[PDB]
This record gives sequence, C-alpha cells and structure tokens, in this order.
Amino acid sequence: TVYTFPDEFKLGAATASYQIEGAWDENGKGPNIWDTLTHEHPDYVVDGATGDIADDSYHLYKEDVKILKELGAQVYRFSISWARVLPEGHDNIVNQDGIDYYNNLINELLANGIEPMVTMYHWDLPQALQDLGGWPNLVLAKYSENYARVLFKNFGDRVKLWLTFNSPLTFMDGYASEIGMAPSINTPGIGDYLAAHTVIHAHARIYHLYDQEFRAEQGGKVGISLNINWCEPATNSAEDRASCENYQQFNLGLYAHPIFTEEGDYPAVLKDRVSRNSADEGYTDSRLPQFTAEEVEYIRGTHDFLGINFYTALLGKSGVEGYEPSRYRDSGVILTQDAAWPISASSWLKVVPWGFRKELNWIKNEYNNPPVFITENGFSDYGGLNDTGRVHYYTEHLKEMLKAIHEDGVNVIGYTAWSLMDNFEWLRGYSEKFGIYAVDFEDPARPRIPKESAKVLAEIMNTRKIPERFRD
Ligand SMILES: OCc1ccccc1O[C@@H]1O[C@H](CO)[C@@H](O)[C@H](O)[C@H]1O
Ligand SMILES: OCc1ccccc1O
Ligand SMILES: [Cl-]
Ligand SMILES: [Cl-]
Ligand code: NA
Repeated sequence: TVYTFPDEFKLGAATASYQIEGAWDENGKGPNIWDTLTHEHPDYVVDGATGDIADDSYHLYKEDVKILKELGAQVYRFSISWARVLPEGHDNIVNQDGIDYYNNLINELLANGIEPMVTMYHWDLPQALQDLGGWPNLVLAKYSENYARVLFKNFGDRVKLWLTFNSPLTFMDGYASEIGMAPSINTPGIGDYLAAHTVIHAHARIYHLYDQEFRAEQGGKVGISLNINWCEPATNSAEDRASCENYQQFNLGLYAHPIFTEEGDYPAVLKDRVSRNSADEGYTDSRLPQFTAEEVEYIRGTHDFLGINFYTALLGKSGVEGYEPSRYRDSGVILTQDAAWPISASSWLKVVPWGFRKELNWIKNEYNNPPVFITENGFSDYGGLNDTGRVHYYTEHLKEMLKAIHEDGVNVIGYTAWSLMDNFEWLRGYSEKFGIYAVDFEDPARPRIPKESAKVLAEIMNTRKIPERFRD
C-alpha cells in the first residue's frame, strides 16, 4: 500500500516557456527580461548561453506531446510566455500568433489524453514592464490581472488547472544582485521584499478575477507554486530548531502565510525581525512593506490548492550571517550543507529525500493540510542517458512522498517531474541537465531521446506503484 499511488493522483512532467520554447522574437513576440539578460549580459550566464532557440518547443511542440504520450504522463505542466501573448506587457495588443501557439499545444495535449496545467508566470516578465521597475512596482498587480484575464478568456474552456506564479522566492532574488537572476538589480533586503509584496497582490487579484469572471463557467482550480528547501536543525537544540522555523517562515511563510492561513498577513517573525533590524540600522521605516487590514482579508483564502517545488535540504543553526541588508541576514539562521549528502551538477542541490517528507509534514501542520500538487522535483547531472543518479533521486523522492501520503496523511494530489527535457537552466545555461529526456543542443532538429529515468518514470506511471527493485 505505501508503494501504490492513490487512484485519483495525477503524474506527469513539467517545463517553463523561456527554458524550452526558443522563437524569442518570432511572429510578434515581444522581448522579456531573460532576452535582455542573455543578450546584454552574457557574462552572467555559463557559456554565454541564451534561450534564443533552447529546445525549439515553439516549433516542436508536437514532439513534446509525443514524448509525453510515450512517458504516459497524465498531466503536462508548462508555462505561458507573457510577452508572446501581450508583446507590450499591457493588454492593448494581443498577439494572435501566441494565442494560436498555446491553443495548438493545448489541443494537441487533449487529443492525446494529457491534461494541461498552466503556469502564468515563470520568470519571463515583458521588458516594457521591467522598465517601470518590474515587480517592486505595485502597478504590476493590475497588469498581472489583465494578463490572466486574456489567458482565462482564451484557454480556460480547456485548461482547468492554473498556477499564477512559479517560485517567487527565487525570482524575487532578481532584485537582490547586480549579476544574478533577471533583471539583475542590486536591491537586497529592499527591492526583493517589494517584489514579493507585488506578487502576493497580483496572485490575489488573479484568484478573485477567476472567481468573478470565469469560475462558474469554467469550473477549474487556481493555485500558486512555491519553492522551499527543508531546513534540518544542525543539532537537536531548541535554538537550532528555532532557526529552522525562521527559515521556513522567511522562505515559504513569506508567500504562504498571507494566502493559506486563517490569520493571513506575513508571518509575525518576518514582520518583527525586519522591523527590529531596520530600526537598528537607522531606517525611519521598516524595509518590509505592510498590508492593510483590508488587504489581509482580500489576500487570505485565495487558493484552490498549493503547488510545491521541492529539490533539496539545508542544515540550519542559530545565529545571523549575510550582508546588511539582506533577506538571509534578516532570517536569523546560519545555513550549510552536509558533506555526506550525495551531490548533483548544481552547487545548491544535494540529495536529501527524507527532507521531502519532513517538508510535506511541516506544510500539513502549518496550513491545515491543503491539497498539495508537487509542481517540480528533479535532479541535475552534466549529461548521459544512463542516469542512475536521477533514477535514484526520483525513486527515493517518490517513496518519501508516498510515505507522507499513506503514513502521515498529507493530502498530496499530483506530481510533475522537473523536467520533461534538458533545457536552458537559467544562469547555468545548458551546462546543467535536469531532463528525463536528453536534447542535443548542437543538432538544429533538437531531438528528444529518453534517459533511463524516463523509462523508470514510465514504468511507475504505467504500474501506478514503485517497482519492487526500488523498494527498501
Ligand atoms: O533554482 C531555483 C530553485 C531553487 C530551489 C527550489 C526551486 C527552484 O526553482 C526551480 O528550480 C529548477 C531547477 O533549478 C528551475 O529549472 C525551475 O525553472 C525553477 O522553477
Ligand atoms: O548567502 C551567501 C552568504 C553571504 C554572506 C555571508 C555568508 C553567506 O553564505
Ligand atoms: Cl544534538
Ligand atoms: Cl524486479
Ligand atoms: Na483576447
């Protein structure tokens, strides 16, 4: 039993638009912040790589559907490129080519018995909106609403699973370094908090929009996908446990407390620590933006499910480190990795499968067991089809998730592996491979070929169980 998927549980795979599509300026698509980063700042990216072509999924979407069908995916999570649909960011111009492209993909998926799950925003903000300041500028909440309306109107008759945002904890970091994630702005501890604030507002507007303009007719569900690492106390002390709770509240709670709790608002520890630190460093005003009571009420409850992106764990101990100002410094935890944990091709990603079960339990307890869809989980290497490390990563993480479900009563409802194919891994370019299908980036045809992990995941999807040879 502990090795069998619940009957209704949905299994599939995931991608993101900039990471796979290419066709960056084709047929009316406008520029986004990743076009800008990779074109203007190739020194920020391994190999000076760009997403200009990537997997060429703009042209090759039927091949993506073919491999999804071979895999036996029940669900395909993909994102929509804002600037492909609204080239100017604002809703004055709708690019019919972008409408047609996503309709073609959606229709191809449905004709092959695969359910679309659509992420509205996976990091590719139109440059015209970044030029207003991007996420730190609250005007983007209304712009996000208007973008979502175009998506619901055009696609919501066929798409019944939506995520507003993906991994805002990561993309807010684009406002915390001059050389980092797009738009590569150096406002740590100030502009990243403003970005989060706008994102939360935007998410809430999009959810209310669905309720007001679309839900009765379309009958779908709207969530948000939050990334979070498990943080294991470095020792059993109460103080180290306190530091790990700080980590959860500063990383997951920042987004989830306003939306998923009865109280709403930011976590108290976030408000209090940033207030104190801001005062101590001479600011008149806290660096943390505030919600009014009316805003707290508007934002809380804006969810039909919680998306989780889970990859790894850290060790946390009591203390403070990091630059002043920064969110890491504000969080009051000293973070490390255990040298004993298996490594990947990504410096930040160690293999700690039991951390997944711990995280799922933390979420269950903090948020009253919301329905949780694992929207990303996966592993990097540098290449190879005999990807034993990735196979082990998946089988162990899925075992841990199944224990969370069956032993711990966590309401996990679906899982999409990150990623369907090797793709453009942001600042790492094509150097880090997260796919279950390999892609030859030197071959203009970008053929997709299955790795061992794709074969094992197909076996899991077909049998609906962890195969005996992978059991403890
Ligand atoms: O790297 C950012 C990141 C860190 C920890 C948890 C989730 C994350 O974010 C996810 O990670 C994937 C692998 O890096 C990216 O390819 C996905 O686009 C991103 O959504
Ligand atoms: O987040 C990186 C970092 C910054 C300053 C000091 C120590 C650190 O690990
Ligand atoms: Cl101890
Ligand atoms: Cl066997
Ligand atoms: Na329209």
